[PDB]
Amino acid sequence: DLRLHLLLNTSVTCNDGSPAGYYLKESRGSRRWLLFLEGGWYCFNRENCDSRYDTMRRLMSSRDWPRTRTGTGILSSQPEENPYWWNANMVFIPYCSSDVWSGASSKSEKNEYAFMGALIIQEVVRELLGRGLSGAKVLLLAGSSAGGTGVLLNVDRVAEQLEKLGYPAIQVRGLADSGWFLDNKQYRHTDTITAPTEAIRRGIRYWNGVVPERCRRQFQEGEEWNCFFGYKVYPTLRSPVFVVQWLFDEAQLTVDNVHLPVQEGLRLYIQNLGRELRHTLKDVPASFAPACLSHEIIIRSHWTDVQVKGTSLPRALHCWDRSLHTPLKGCPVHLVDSCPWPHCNPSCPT
Ligand SMILES: CC(=O)NCCc1c[nH]c2ccc(F)cc12
Ligand SMILES: CC(=O)NCCc1c[nH]c2ccc(F)cc12
Ligand SMILES: *[C@@H]1O[C@H](CO)[C@@H](O)[C@H](O)[C@H]1NC(C)=O
Repeated sequence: DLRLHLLLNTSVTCNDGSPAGYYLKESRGSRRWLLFLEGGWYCFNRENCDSRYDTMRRLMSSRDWPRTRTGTGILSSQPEENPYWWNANMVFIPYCSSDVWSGASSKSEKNEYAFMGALIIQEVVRELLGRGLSGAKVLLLAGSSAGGTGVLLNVDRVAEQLEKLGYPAIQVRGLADSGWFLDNKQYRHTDTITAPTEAIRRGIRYWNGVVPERCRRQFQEGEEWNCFFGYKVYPTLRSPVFVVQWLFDEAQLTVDNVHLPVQEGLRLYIQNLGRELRHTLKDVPASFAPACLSHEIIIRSHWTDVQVKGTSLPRALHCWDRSLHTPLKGCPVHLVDSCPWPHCNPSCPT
């Protein structure tokens, strides 16, 4: 089990001003550290955040968090469940800032909520350095869904923080799961429920959201929403990043207004979505993109079962490690399906 630690700097807070925190399991015979960012949508105005506080409060507050959590999937310490990194030091960082891990604003006389996702990551890293992270050789920043986009927004900031603090030997890398979205034309179009790009644009202003500096300089003021889309922010990053994304991701289809007898118009829409996603990954050398309709993530216990071209995700991640010690015989790292319909890969989740 991973044990809860609330942040010693209690000014770094969840939405309601309670302290943020992290869950930790140490592995004293290991110099590898895995820091995982939880997901769970976001909120972008007072009324929408007030609703989230009533029925999704664990994503806005630490008041009700449990003392322990069990590590699963890539966070498991059992080699049978986690062939990749079972002996690593494991860290799970709860998502309680509702800002896609981008915020840097405190609760004040003008702000009903605090949005501190970017500062939470920095404070966790700072406090772990006194608990053994100072001895690491690799820090893998991973995350799923909103946490996967959070990896893209924050991995280079962690690298810069460790360099400025005096630890240039720690190699910082990223693993972004299910956070690589397209700002595409929707299948049907039209408050909250009526487009993601406009909700993110309003969110950034509400949260005082921050994006990586090279991407910010490309798109400039007012246009920072572009950096929340993987295919636009990825080329600006310097740390190595491995991208995991279903070709027919369920969250992508939901915001495209698709809810699964499929007739011709919808058939062509779904096929075009898969081809566009595959196209965005052509110049991403470390990636895993199966032709499945799914919302499942890499902290699930059966994450080892899916394969692309006969290679599982734990294997591809192992080959990525070897590559960062020119392709490797029988040890591939770029794995993108080419078949054009959900479940054309027989290994897709049931
Ligand atoms: C599903 C969707 O709306 N995707 C387009 C907006 C977007 C970009 N990165 C995200 C991370 C989490 C999230 F909830 C949304 C986003
Ligand atoms: C997932 C998501 O937010 N897609 C919508 C992006 C969008 C906003 N305005 C548009 C106008 C034309 C177009 F092709 C796309 C757009
Ligand atoms: C706590 O964190 C905030 C936000 O990063 C920082 O400004 C402040 O200096 C920190 N306090 C201490 C005592 O380290």
